[PDB]
Amino acid sequence: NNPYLFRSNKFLTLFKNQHGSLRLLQRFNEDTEKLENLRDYRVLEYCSKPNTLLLPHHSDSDLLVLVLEGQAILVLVNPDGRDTYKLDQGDAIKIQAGTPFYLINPDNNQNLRILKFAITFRRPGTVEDFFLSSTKRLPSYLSAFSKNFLEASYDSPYDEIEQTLLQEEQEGVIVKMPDKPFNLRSRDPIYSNNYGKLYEITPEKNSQLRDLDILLNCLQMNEGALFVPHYNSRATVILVANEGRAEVELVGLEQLRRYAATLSEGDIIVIPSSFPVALKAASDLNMVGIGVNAENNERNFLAGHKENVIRQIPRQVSDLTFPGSGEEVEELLENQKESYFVDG
Amino acid sequence: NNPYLFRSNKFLTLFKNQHGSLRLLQRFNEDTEKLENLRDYRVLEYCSKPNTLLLPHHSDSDLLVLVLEGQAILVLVNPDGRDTYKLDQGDAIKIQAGTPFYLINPDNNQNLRILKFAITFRRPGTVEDFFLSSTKRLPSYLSAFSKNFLEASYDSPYDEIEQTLLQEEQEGVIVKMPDKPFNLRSRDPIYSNNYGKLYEITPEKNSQLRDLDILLNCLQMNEGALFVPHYNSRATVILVANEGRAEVELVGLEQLRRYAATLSEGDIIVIPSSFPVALKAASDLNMVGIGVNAENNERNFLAGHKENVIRQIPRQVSDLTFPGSGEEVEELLENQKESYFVDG
Amino acid sequence: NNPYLFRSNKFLTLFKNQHGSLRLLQRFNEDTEKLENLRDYRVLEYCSKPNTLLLPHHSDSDLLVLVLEGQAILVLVNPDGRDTYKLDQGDAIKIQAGTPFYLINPDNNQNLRILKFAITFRRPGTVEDFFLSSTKRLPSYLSAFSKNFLEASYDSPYDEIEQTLLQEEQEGVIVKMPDKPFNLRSRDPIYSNNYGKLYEITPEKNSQLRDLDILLNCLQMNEGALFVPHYNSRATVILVANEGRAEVELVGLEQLRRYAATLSEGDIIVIPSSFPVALKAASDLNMVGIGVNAENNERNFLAGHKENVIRQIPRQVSDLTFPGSGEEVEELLENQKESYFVDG
Repeated sequence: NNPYLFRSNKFLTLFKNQHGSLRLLQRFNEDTEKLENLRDYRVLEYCSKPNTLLLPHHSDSDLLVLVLEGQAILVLVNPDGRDTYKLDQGDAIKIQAGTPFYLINPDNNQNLRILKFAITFRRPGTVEDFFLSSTKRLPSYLSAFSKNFLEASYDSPYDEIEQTLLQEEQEGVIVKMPDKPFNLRSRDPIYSNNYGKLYEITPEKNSQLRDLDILLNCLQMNEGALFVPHYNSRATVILVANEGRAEVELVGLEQLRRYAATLSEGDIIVIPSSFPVALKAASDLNMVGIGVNAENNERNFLAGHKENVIRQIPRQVSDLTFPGSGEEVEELLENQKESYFVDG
Repeated sequence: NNPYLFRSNKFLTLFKNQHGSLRLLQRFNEDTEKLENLRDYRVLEYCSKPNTLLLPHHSDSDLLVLVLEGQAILVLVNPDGRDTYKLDQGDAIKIQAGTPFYLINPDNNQNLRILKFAITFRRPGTVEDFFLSSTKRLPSYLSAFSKNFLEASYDSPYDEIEQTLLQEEQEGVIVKMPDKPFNLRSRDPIYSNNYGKLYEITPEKNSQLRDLDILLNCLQMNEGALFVPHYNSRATVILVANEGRAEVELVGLEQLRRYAATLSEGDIIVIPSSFPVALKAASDLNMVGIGVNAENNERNFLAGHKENVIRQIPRQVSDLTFPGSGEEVEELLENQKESYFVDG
Repeated sequence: NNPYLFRSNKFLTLFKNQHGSLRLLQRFNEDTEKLENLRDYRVLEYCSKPNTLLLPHHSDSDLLVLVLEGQAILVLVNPDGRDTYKLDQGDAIKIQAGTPFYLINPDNNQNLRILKFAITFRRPGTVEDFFLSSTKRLPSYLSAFSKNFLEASYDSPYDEIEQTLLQEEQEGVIVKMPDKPFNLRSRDPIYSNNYGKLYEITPEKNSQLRDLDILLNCLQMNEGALFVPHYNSRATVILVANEGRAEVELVGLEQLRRYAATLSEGDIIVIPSSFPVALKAASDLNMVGIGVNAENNERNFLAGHKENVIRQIPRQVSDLTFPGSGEEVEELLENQKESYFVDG
C-alpha cells in the first residue's frame, strides 16, 4: 500500500508511567527497501506531565531535540561542569552522543512534548540510552561492574557504594519532581501568504545543522488551504503531523503510483526527494519537517505563479510536451494568481 | 568467468522508437559481490536520430552527461529561468538531481550519442525519471493528482486542465522536432607519443568533478599499439569502448587470475584499483573512462621507461626479489625505450 | 557470550616460514551484527626474525603501520623514486594504498613485530597484497600477462623475461637478507600518575590521522593498577594487548550485560563508544588502542576526582537519581583522591 506512511501506532512504547512516556518509531527500513537511505535515523517521542524530570542518562547517538509543545529546562553534563538551557516551543538543539543530560518540565499546568531525531553511527539504526539510576525497569549500569572493581574505583566499602548509588530507589525514569537552542521561527517564513506559512532552516545557515546535513521546517496552514504540487531536489523529508489533519497526495515511480493518505496528530509521512507532493489542511494545521541529505536542496513547484518550473519551458517546447498549444499551456499556468499555498 | 565485463547486451532498453533510444546498464553488483563499491552508480546510454528532442523530465539522481558522438542543445530549467548549452563531442556536464531538462539533436544528418553516468542517493542503485508528458509509455505524473487537487492548484476547471496538460499527445518521449560544459580534450594529454594519447581530468582540477570524486579520461590508440601494464592506486575505472576494438588483460587476486577479453563498440570493462591491467588496440581505438574514488589517484607502471616503479627498486633488493641479478633486472627494464604506449 | 573479544586464535595465518609470519584477524562483523561499523577494517600482524626482508608488494588498502616491537627500515617506492624510513618501537606511519614497499628488520638479535591496521575501500572488508615476486606460494602477478603482451611491453624475448623476472626464486615472501613516522609517545601522556599513563594522538592533532578519522593511544599500567570506569563518546576502540595481562569489564546494553574477560598478549577487545569500561592490570601492562570514528571524541569518567561527570550533577538532582542523599552521593564521590588510574 504505502511504504511511506507511519501512523502513531508504528511507535513502540519504551517506557511509560503516570508522569509521561518515551516511544520509538519503528525503523524506517523495517518493512521496506525503499527507505534504505533512512536506515541510520530513528524518531523518538517524549511526553511528560507538569513538574517532572527525565532522569540523567546519555545516548549512544547524536540527538536533535525539538520542543513540539510546552517548555523545558535541559541540562547537559560535561566532565568539567554543566550547561542549562530553557527551551520554548519551536526551539531545537543538538545533543552530541555521550553527553549525560536530564530534562525537566517546569510548568505546573502544561504538558511537555518533545520530538527526538536520532542520528546513529555506533550500531546503524540502533539507539541505546544508559541510565545512571537503578529502577524497576533496569538497574544502574554501574551495578554491572564487579564488587572489587567498584570498591577500588570509589575507594569505599561495597555496602557504602550499594546503599548510596546502586540500590533501587525510583520506580521509573520519569519522576515527579518536588551550541545553544534555536527556534524554528527565528526567521521570516520563506513562504507566506493568506493561506499559510513555511519556516525553514537549512544547514547552510545553521552550524548545528551543517554537521548533520539536515534541514528543519515548520508548516502552518489555515483549514482548507492547499500546499500545491512541488518536489524537493535532494532532501527526503520526514513530515510529522503536529496539530490538525492533512490530506496528502504523494506521487511516486516505483509504475506511476498515487499514495493518498489523511494524517492525524502524531502520524508521519516520509517524502522522498524528486517525488511530487501536495497536501491539504483539513483543519488548521501545523507540521514539522526534518529533511535529511539537505545540503543544497531546492523546492520546485509545478503550479502557482512563483517558482513554477513549468512556466519556464519555451513555448515551442511546451507545445511538443503537452496536448495544448504553447499559448494555451501558458494561459492555463497564468490562471492561479497565488503562490505556494492556495485556497483548496 | 569475468565479473568485470559488461557487454552491450547487459544493457536493458528503457525506451526506443524510430527516433532514438535510452538504455540502462544492469546494476554493477547485480551478479557479483566484487563490485560492491559501485552499487550507487548506473550507466545509461542515450541515442537519437537527427532533429529530435528528448521530452522534458527530471531525474532523482545527479547525472554526469558525456557526448560520445554528435552535438546537442541542452536546456536546464530552473524555477527562475533556464540555461541553454551547446554540447559538442567530448563535452561533459553535471546535471544536478531534480533539474528538469530536455535534450535536442540539432544536426540534420548526424546521430547524437550520449553516455549518462548516474550517481544515486535517494534509493541506492536506482534511477527514476519523471516525465512531464503523458505518452503511450506512461501518463504525465501530474495526472496522478486527484481532480480536486488539480483544479484548486491551477484555478481552472478539470476539463481545461485535462485537455491542456494531461491528455496523451506524443507516442513516446523522443519526438521528431520540426556550471558549464568542459571538454575531455580541453587540456594537453597526460600521456602522448607516436602510439597513443591519454587525456585526463581529475577532481583536483575541475569543480564539477570535485563534488563527485570522479575522474574522466579519453584514450585514443593507433591500431597495434599497447598501453603497458600498470594499475591505479585508488580509482576504479569504468572503461567504455567507444570506437574500435581492444584486447584487454586484467590481472586480479580473488588466487592469481587473468581475465582476458576483447571489447567491441559499446562493451564495458571495470578496472578495480590496484589490479594490474594492459590493453591492445586491435584497431584504431577510442575509449572513455570514468573513475570513481578518484581523489589523489596515481597510475603506477610496471613496464616502459617513465614512471616505471619497478625501476625504482635498489639493486640489492631487486636481486632478492627476482631470479635475475640486480644488474640483469636493470638492463631488461632498460630495453623498452618508449613510455606508456608502445608498439604491440 | 562476548561478541567483542578476539583472542589471538581468531587470527588466520596468511604466510609463515622460519623467518617470520603474517596473520590476518577475522572480519569484525564475521560472527556478529554488532560490529557493523567496523566492517571496512582489518587487523594484520607481521612478525619477522632478525635480518629479514618482506619482499616488495603493494596493498589494495591504506595501511596504518605500528611498530609494536623491534625496529625496521621501511622503503616506499614511487614512480619517480623512493623514501626510506627508519622506524622505532612506537612509531606509526600511514602507507597509502597502491604504494609498493618492502620491510627490513635490520637488527641482528631482536625480532620485529608490526601491527597493520587496514582501511579498505575497493572491496569492503577485503585486503589483497600483490607481490612482485614468484614464490612457491604464488607466482609473480606479472606472469599472468600473456607472452605477447610481456614481450611487447619490455621489448625483449620471452625467454629473457621469464629467466630474469618470472621464474621462481625465493621460497616465500620473507627472506633472510644477507608523510613521515610519528611516535605514540611523541607527546606528554594525557593521563599520568603513580599507577599508569595514557598517551593519545587524535586526528585533530596529526595530519596522517585526520584523513582516516582515527586516534591512537598507548596505555601503560603498573601491575595491580585500575583504569576506572569511563566511556568514549564517539570512538570505538580496538584494544590490543601488547605486553602483560588485563582483566577487563565492559558494560553494554544489547539488556544490561557485563562482558568480563582476561586478555593475554595478542588478545584483542573492541570497546564500542558509549559502553562503560574498566580494566585491571594483572601484570605490568602495555596496550595499544586504535579508535575509529575518532574526531571530537571525549572520554567521560564515572569515578575518581578529575573529569568525573557524576560529580557535576546538582545535588537536588543527584538526590532524585540515586538512593542516597545529595550530600551522601557527593561525599562518596569525594572518597577517591586519585584520577584515571588507581590502586586496584
